Amino acid sequence: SSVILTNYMDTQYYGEIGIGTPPQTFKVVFDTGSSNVWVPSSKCSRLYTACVYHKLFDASDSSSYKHNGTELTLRYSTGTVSGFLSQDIITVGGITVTQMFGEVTEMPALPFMLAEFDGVVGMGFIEQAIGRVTPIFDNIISQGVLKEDVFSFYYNRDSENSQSLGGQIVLGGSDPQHYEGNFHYINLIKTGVWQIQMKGVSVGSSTLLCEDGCLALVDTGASYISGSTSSIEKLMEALGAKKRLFDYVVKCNEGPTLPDISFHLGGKEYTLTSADYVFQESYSSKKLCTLAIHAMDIPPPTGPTWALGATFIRKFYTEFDRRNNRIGFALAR
Ligand SMILES: CC(C)C[C@H](O)[C@H](O)[C@@H](C[C@H]1CC=CCC1)NC(=O)[C@H](Cc1csc(N)n1)NC(=O)[C@H](Cc1ccccc1)NS(=O)(=O)N1CCOCC1
Repeated sequence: SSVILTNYMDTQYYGEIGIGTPPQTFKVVFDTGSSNVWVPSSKCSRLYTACVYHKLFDASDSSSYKHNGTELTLRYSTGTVSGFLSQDIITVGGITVTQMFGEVTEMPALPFMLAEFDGVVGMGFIEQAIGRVTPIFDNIISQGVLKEDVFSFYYNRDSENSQSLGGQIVLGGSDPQHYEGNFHYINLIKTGVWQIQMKGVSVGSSTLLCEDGCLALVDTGASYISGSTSSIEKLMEALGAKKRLFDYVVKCNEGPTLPDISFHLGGKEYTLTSADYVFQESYSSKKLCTLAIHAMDIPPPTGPTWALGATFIRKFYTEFDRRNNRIGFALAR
């Protein structure tokens, strides 16, 4: 099965899922970085403006709903959400699955008022699941219908004409149509985490970063590529970038001349051109241009670690292999 994704300014890739009977529609981000499923709840206090601006699941309108009520809190790198568990059938690209998910009753204005989407569908392992809830992918696999025990991600560059798919997720395989050359895999380090060993990070003619090795979380739910504050501060000064709020910028006229950034993964340099990681929205020296890379200090046992998000995935088609506990990359097309 495939799920069509929408691309909002290269920073938000979301698809749709139906919940309940009849189906209640939601826009969600598919996050390989987490393992729970959640959407805003109709029981969410309207004092939270983000709940006023998003689709809300109403259990009282679903005849397939199954109550549970266990409270859970989901902590993500850029924000937190709180609520309770409920069970109901969920549709994902034609596949129907009974799923335990979180109904959110607390959703902070920042950052959710900036979300064009409603909720989240974690694509991570149960090991990372809060409340020890079974992940939606495991449940689909239990049906023993997917041809393969893997799922692929394709993130298109944002177009100006809404007739080009923003992105695509293939459940149970990959779409040859969106990648060329051969896949190149790297076995996962830790157990139950889409994280792999990174052999090095170079900025031009200097492997000035991650020498001696580091970790890399392949994160579909991340807009930018991220490293530890320390790593970023070093990379950024090597780029002549200045930190504004919590991200970096360069003088637009300087963006095109920025150097290549490479990530050594499983013996294979994955190179990002400046055109690949800078939002070139001008060429003026009188304007600032943002970089799709910022600091993100992820706590142990998963972090410290770099995180490869949409900036990276946009260039390299990614396949997440469950059976072989590995990740594969291939030139996107
Ligand atoms: C084990 C952990 C690391 C996994 C992590 O929890 C998970 O991958 C998901 C959760 C989910 C977080 C919320 C919903 C989708 C995914 N992802 C994140 O939290 C990421 C931050 C991150 C961690 S590592 C990396 N590289 N980037 N968060 C983002 O990329 C946000 C998404 C976003 C949130 C709200 C509105 C609009 C866009 N965009 S953003 O960074 O450019 N910016 C931030 C400030 O507000 C405005 C948007």
